Amino acid sequence: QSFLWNVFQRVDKDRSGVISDTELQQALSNGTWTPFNPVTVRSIISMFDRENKAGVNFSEFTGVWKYITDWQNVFRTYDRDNSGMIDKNELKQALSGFGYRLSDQFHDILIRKFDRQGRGQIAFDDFIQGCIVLQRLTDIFRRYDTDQDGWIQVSYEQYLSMVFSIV
Amino acid sequence: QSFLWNVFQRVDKDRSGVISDTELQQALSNGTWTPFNPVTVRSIISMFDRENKAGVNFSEFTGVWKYITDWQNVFRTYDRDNSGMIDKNELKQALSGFGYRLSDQFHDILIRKFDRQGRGQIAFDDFIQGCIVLQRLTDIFRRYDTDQDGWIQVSYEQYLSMVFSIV
Ligand code: NA
Ligand code: NA
Ligand code: NA
Ligand code: NA
Ligand code: NA
Ligand code: NA
Repeated sequence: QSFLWNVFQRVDKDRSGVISDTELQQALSNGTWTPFNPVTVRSIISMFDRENKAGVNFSEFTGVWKYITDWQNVFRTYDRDNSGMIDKNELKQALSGFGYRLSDQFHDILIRKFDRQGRGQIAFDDFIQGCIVLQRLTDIFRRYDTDQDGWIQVSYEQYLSMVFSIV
Repeated sequence: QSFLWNVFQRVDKDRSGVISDTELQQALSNGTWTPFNPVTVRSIISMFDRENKAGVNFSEFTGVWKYITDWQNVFRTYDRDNSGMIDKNELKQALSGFGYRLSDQFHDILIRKFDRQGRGQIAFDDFIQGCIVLQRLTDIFRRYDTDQDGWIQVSYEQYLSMVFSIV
């Protein structure tokens, strides 16, 4: 815990015992010399903050640290030329490793939706956000696919509630 | 146009000929003495700005003005006690007037999703945002409901693209 405590003290710049969105963003590198995607930061804090305080305490931060390190290790695996972005094939391999079953064309769609750099590849911070969204959307789809055939049938109002649950 | 020009000059506080999100928000009342929902502001500017400039010029602003006034007139109709919020029954009537076909229970869901004031009713600014979202989601549903029976059948990847189109 000593290592993690030392890291926590450095990130918690106001020394309040709660790391904010701004503090976490400032402590994170996306490997492209631009500020770490604040939407990704918001997602991560929101997932690990158990008390609706717009931040993480030390115990929650240990979760954040492991989460971010785990994502780093995935991205490091697949960014084969260490360019700071992964291409459609590298992304394909990454997501297939997770068990996703997606067509070649979908990988282009995902890159376009989340790549803030406008290069047709995806940087680390944007990759986490895309994956978070993909996981949430896939969890929701799994709930409605009652016979596991890769299709859902939903009414207008089921659909509205489905979209509202994203969130 | 004279009236609209005079209004435009007053809202365009920096006198640049482009009204920003912050300028529009500052010029709008939600009737509850709290700042007008910035998400609603973002939606409205984004819809009327034809040039990706984070704002509206005078001609676009005439559209904004009409849009906001039209919404005001709907809300004024249905806020029968002039309290500044509409209840589930008032909302039901409002949306039915638009031609929406929604169950009584859905109106509770919509209020919960969009009411920032936490009163179980919905204020003007939040009502616009809810309606904007409802219209977009209903347009998307209409695209997929190929036989107009109020149901859709979609594959996993169709569903992902559907959600990605929201936006
Ligand atoms: Na802090
Ligand atoms: Na690369
Ligand atoms: Na199914
Ligand atoms: Na201005
Ligand atoms: Na009322
Ligand atoms: Na149908």
